[PDB]
Amino acid sequence: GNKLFNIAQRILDTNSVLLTERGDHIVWINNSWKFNSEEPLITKLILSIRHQLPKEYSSELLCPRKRKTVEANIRDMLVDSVETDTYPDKLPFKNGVLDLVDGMFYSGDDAKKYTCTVSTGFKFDDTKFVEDSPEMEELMNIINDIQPLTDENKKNRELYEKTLSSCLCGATKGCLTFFFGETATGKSTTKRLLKSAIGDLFVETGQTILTDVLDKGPNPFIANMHLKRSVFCSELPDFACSGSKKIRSDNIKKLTEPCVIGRPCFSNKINNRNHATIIIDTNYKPVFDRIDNALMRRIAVVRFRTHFSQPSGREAAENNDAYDKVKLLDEGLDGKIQNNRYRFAFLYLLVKWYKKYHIPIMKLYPTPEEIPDFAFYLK
Amino acid sequence: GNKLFNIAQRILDTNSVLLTERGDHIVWINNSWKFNSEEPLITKLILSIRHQLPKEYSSELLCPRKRKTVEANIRDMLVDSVETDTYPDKLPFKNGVLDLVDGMFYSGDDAKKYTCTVSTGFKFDDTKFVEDSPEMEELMNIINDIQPLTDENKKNRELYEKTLSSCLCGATKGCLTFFFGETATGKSTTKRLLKSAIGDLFVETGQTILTDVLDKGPNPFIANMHLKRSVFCSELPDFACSGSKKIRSDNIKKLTEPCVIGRPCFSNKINNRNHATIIIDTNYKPVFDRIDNALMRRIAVVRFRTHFSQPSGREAAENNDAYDKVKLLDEGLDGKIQNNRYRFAFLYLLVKWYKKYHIPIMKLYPTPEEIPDFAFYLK
Amino acid sequence: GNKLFNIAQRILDTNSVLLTERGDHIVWINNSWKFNSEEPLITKLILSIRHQLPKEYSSELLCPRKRKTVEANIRDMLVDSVETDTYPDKLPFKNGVLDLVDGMFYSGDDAKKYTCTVSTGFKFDDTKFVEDSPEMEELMNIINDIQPLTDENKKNRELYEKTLSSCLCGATKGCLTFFFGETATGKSTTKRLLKSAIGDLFVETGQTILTDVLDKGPNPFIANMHLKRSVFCSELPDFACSGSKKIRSDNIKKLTEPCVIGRPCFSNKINNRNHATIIIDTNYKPVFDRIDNALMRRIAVVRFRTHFSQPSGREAAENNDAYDKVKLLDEGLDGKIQNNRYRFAFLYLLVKWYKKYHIPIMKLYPTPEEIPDFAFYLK
Amino acid sequence: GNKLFNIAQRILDTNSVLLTERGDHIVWINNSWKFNSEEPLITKLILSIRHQLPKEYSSELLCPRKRKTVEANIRDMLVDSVETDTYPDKLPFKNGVLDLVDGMFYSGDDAKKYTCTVSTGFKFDDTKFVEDSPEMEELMNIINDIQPLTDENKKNRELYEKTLSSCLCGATKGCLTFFFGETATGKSTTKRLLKSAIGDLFVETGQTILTDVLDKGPNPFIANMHLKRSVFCSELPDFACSGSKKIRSDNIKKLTEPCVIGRPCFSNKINNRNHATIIIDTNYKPVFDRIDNALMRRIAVVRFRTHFSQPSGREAAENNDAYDKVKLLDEGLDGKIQNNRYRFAFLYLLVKWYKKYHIPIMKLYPTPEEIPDFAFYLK
DNA sequence: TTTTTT
Ligand SMILES: Nc1ncnc2c1ncn2[C@@H]1O[C@H](COP(=O)(O)OP(=O)(O)OP(=O)(O)O)[C@@H](O)[C@H]1O
Ligand SMILES: Nc1ncnc2c1ncn2[C@@H]1O[C@H](COP(=O)(O)OP(=O)(O)OP(=O)(O)O)[C@@H](O)[C@H]1O
Ligand SMILES: Nc1ncnc2c1ncn2[C@@H]1O[C@H](COP(=O)(O)OP(=O)(O)OP(=O)(O)O)[C@@H](O)[C@H]1O
Ligand SMILES: Nc1ncnc2c1ncn2[C@@H]1O[C@H](COP(=O)(O)OP(=O)(O)O)[C@@H](O)[C@H]1O
Ligand SMILES: [Mg+2]
Ligand SMILES: [Mg+2]
Ligand SMILES: [Mg+2]
Repeated sequence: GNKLFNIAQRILDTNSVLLTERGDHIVWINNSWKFNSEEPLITKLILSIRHQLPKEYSSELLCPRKRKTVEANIRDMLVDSVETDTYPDKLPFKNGVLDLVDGMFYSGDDAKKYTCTVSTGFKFDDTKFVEDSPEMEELMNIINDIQPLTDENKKNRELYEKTLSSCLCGATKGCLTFFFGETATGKSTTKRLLKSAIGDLFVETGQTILTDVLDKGPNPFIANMHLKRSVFCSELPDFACSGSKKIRSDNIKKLTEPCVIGRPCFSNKINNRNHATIIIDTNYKPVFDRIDNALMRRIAVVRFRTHFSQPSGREAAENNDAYDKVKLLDEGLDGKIQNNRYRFAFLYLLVKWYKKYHIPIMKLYPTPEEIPDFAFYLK
Repeated sequence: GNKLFNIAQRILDTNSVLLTERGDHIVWINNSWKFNSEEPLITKLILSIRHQLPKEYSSELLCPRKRKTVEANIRDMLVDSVETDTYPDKLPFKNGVLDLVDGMFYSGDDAKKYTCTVSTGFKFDDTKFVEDSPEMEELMNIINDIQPLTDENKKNRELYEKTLSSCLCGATKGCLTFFFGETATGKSTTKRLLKSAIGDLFVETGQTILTDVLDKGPNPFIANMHLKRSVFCSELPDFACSGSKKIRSDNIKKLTEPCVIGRPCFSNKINNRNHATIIIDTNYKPVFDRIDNALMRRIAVVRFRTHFSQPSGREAAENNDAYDKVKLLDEGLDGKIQNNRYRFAFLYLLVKWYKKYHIPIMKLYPTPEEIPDFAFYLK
Repeated sequence: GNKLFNIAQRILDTNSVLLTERGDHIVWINNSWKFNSEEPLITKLILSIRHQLPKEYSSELLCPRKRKTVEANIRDMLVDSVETDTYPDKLPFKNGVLDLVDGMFYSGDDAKKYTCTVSTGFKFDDTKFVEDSPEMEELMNIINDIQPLTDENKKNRELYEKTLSSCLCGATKGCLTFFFGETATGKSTTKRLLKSAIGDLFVETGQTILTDVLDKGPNPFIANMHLKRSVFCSELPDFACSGSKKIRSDNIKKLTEPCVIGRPCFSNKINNRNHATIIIDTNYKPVFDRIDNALMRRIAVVRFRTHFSQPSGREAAENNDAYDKVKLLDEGLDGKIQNNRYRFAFLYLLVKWYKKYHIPIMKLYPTPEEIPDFAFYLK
Repeated sequence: GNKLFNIAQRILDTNSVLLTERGDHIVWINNSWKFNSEEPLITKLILSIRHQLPKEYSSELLCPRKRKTVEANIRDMLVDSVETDTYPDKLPFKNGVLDLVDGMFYSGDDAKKYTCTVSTGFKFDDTKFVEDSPEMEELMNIINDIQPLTDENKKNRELYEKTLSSCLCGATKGCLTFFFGETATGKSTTKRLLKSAIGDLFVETGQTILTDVLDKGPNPFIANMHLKRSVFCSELPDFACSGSKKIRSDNIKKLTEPCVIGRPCFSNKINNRNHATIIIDTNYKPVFDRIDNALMRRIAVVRFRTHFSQPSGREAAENNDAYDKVKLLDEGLDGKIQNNRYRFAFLYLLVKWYKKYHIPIMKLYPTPEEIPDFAFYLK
């Protein structure tokens, strides 16, 4: 019958268009699933895939109204919804998905059955994903400077590696990590390194998600954690002064389930999938309002005890108590981190740690033996 | 006359399009009633049903403009409205509806008179609906290790079975159930098992539906309860501190009526049908602003008294009063629960329980003798 | 000359389309005046009336574009508006209009001169409108159980009958009736019986109209009171505690006028005709911010003093003060009420009460000898 | 084959239209990367570029329908997102981008590869960018008057020059500078000079961003800092009064990060780029809530020691202990400053200073030894 | 303030 109907049937046969649960129409272009709500991408996919059709059918696919007719025919054939993000050991990129169980990097048709929606936003460069490189040497030097691998800092180093590496798998975690340390110790440098490593799967929200009710009214901070694999809560304010609200234990206990409750502005969606590895950048000891067994089993803390300073404050840092080693500060480090110099090296280090630690199963274990408030309860 | 008008008349003769009370246009495709408020589905139904018409009539159902013309013709014939979800003991799936009185599964045109708008979303596979299976044995062991069938725990076990089986019927209930218990006991595991069992007929709202006014302004947390067969209000906070809002008895009174008043954003419809078995996952025993007879007969409480722990703190938990039986924590249990492995077995168990308990008639009976606050008013 | 203009003139000459003061376009199809905002029914009317036209004109009336053109022609002829709903003693049904002065039921064009906009939503069947029937006996027994016809309960019985029967007349009532009583007495049963009786002339709204202003912003809770003949506001909160807002006498005084000010979303029509009988289901004596004689002549109270109980707690209820009679609860009553078993019987009883009471003139009256707050001002 | 498709290809491959990460389209007309979300400038670009095509292609760019078709065809070719504002050493004007490495100024296609979004708002005129001019001499006299270049005031002079010159590059600053001085000293003079120099890349808001939280509710002051290169904080109230708000340290720590978290009204985007130099205009010694080493490395203070007054209080100014030199006040300065008589002269001075100081890298240093509150902790 | 708008 109609020629454009055959075009729609052929586009549907290759299985490039899917109907999601939320009602969006995800397409498959440039080896990455993409979607949008205000402007659907069906016509973009049609024009892109034009080339893979027979000769007499390609020339028919240039007039915009014919493309619109093909899209209208396509939209009348998608009746069944398909769920997304069911594989929790994959790291999708802009040109494929990097498998984590064995380090292979699929692309094209091979990297298609893993229906991943979110993506890092940048392509994968296999040349720089090699272990031996000067960038790897510099990165290893920096990592060892931040967390020295001595015997007194063994369990701390293992916890640091495990927590940092947990930011790759897209599963649900069950513990919160506190980056405790003094001033100018390396927390923000680690944050920026991780952000450059994973890219789009990393958001930074405010402290409001910890001490305020997250049910009444809109709360876009909760709504922006949808399908993210890492969330940072930086600069926790001190509580030694008055007027500062305590950390609600209910909020912590509500941030470790596969579905958190919260809605964005002007919308009615109230369910958010929770794949986030929540890390809190603090400067002082945290204080809570209620303490019980249900809270002490969901808290972990790693300590940074290496101070980077200038020659001016060398004697001040040497005689301090919160530091165990003093090192020379560097100026170009903060400069060339944003330029994505240690990106692929850190990615390789993270995947190596992931395959070393979480290969059978991924899980985080609380360490409540470090907080004095919980040390009192260790009765 | 116009051949398109004949097409519309033939489509209407098959009784596939219906005009519901709220003003939607439900269709009948893939053995399930579907509807969407944003985009109509009449064109999809026309395209899908083009096959059941003579050969000369099929060729006109290909051009989208003709399909829109037929949709416009159909929309000007539905004058009289009908109501949906009149039978409360039928479970609608994505490819049929399963009867609950005798376990018979209907499909096709036979499963059409029961106008069930809602659906679980996943198809029915009778090959996995049998009693003999290793999955059934594992699920039975898990259930018996969560709520043991000893003599001391007989009434609690039967109340647990009754409450869980009540999540299948499609009529109004009259009791709120609290899943009271200590930490690491088996509450969230039961919640996730039920979610895997009943699929999409299971929503999770915040605690604002309990300690806040649900009338003024928008409130999608109430508007999403429309025709839901189960509702969870998880993770209740403690009320022994300051500024802790008590549970308003007015909300509890309202949540047990056939109509719950509340509207979503950008809409005018304010009435919502209530089919939900409200279950609250709490950790401390609740306290209300006032206690009276009208609140005495609308609350039931079950107890979970089996702690799961790792060999680390085994003796620390064995020396506690809050537990009656200590077992070993299993890691992969949640991993294979999220994969929907114990879905159909638990569905079969739920059907068996419902047929054992509520087959003559369905009702829930309160247990007010569990709350010390309620105990004082009868002391 | 033109042809579609002749068809439009013929349609208008039959006097089937009218323009209201609010600016709507009411349509006379299937023996009922219908109207809707989202979907204009003029095309539906054209398609329905196609049958009573000359044959050479009927075939022209099948293309949707031609129907749209005829609708556009019709919309440009209605220059003068016509008032609606001026007869206050008519009950409009889905298949005609039932009189309330002599019990006769008109149909067809005879029941067209009464411009009735709203409708009950269900058809009228004279087969079940008889006096002798087992359902009538059951309903009479239930009514006598809820309100015994004793000498001490004589005035309350007649006030209850008058208040229930006042929900049929489409005029303005200047009194608010309170359903004051203790738990498990039968207020909800009466509400459900009334709802099954009248049908769509019954709206339930939240308590936000009694404790919050009804002017600021959109307020569909008040905007849905337009031409509704009954309004119920159950689950009245207690006020003995702190933080409970008292009932504003301003709202009560404003709700007793033939025009309440309130607007729905997406509209500018802020005038609402009040034909409702406001009834409140309460369990405590209501309180207000201030008490005055102007609030005295608008409030009436009936008392429910028949506790229904299961055999488990028969003795405890028998030893109570706030009850005068204890009976056995029936589980199937609420189940079979939802099936509209006692619909036409209660309709006939209400018609009989209306013919007995309000035939000369209809007016509600206050009983200020019930509320202790008002008894203070009578001291 | 097709003819408009080749036109769209020619428009695309010349790299004139680009897609941003937020979903908007930026075009290139009038030598500026302007964009509008409501008015698409694609048609304007097509009609402007029609001159650079063969004579047989121009005739098809006259019908508005054909230009709309070309726009629609172009919109279906932008698949990959492009990030903007990556070069931190380019100052964008309205008619081109001025480089800072060598002082050369580009325009047209040259100043196009640098995807600059924001702009100063005024055109660049090379004829007024000379080194010798009466405006240069008057401006140099003013600058030497406000900050005398004595050996007692050498470090302060160069620190002032560095802080002023830092307001050109688009990197991320890491220090806050206090323009602490007495009244009528010349702080507003420098503010107005800078505002005339850089124009649109300069905003001034209230002091609330220093004594308030930055997470609760909306914060339009944060959304105003997006891609701004200089922020001036004036009208700082005295703190030695009663109940005066204290400068919150947490705001200072959160205001020096590459991304500040905060959402504007009615919006959901919570991330913001921090390219702005923060200069605070106080009058007295600032007091904070808490002093710690984390606040020691984010504070810089310059001193103004030249008072201006009329001969009225000449002896009072000459005898005051807080000044170092007093001169005669001028009235026409604020007249010709608002007429931008010292616009390009100050710009050239700023460019010279930037080339002198921050040509290898950009970095601002703190100076903790200028406030006694910070001299207390020398122990 | 948001929602409502628009
Ligand atoms: N391995 C390293 N080698 C050289 N310099 C380093 C190294 N790690 C960090 N630095 C530098 O030392 C400083 C450490 O800053 P850091 O990231 O600890 O700050 P922060 O966590 O934001 O501080 P605070 O807790 O005071 O707010 C930075 O100037 C950084 O460039
Ligand atoms: N029968 C079983 N055998 C072994 N492990 C089990 C069994 N049932 C549950 N578990 C595991 O024991 C743990 C119990 O955790 P659960 O989700 O029940 O906690 P919870 O009731 O939500 O806790 P809290 O009150 O602290 O929030 C889970 O890891 C679950 O997988
Ligand atoms: N005549 C009757 N005989 C037997 N049972 C009856 C009779 N009338 C009502 N009932 C039953 O008694 C119960 C009355 O409960 P109902 O919901 O009417 O109480 P209520 O007064 O609204 O309660 P509350 O104010 O506490 O919410 C229902 O189960 C109803 O079916
Ligand atoms: N170098 C100068 N030469 C002439 N007049 C000056 C000079 N510096 C400041 N003034 C005059 O002093 C007046 C007030 O100075 P102002 O910039 O307001 O000081 P502050 O910023 O401390 O309030 C201005 O109107 C300006 O004309
Ligand atoms: Mg840092
Ligand atoms: Mg739990
Ligand atoms: Mg009630």
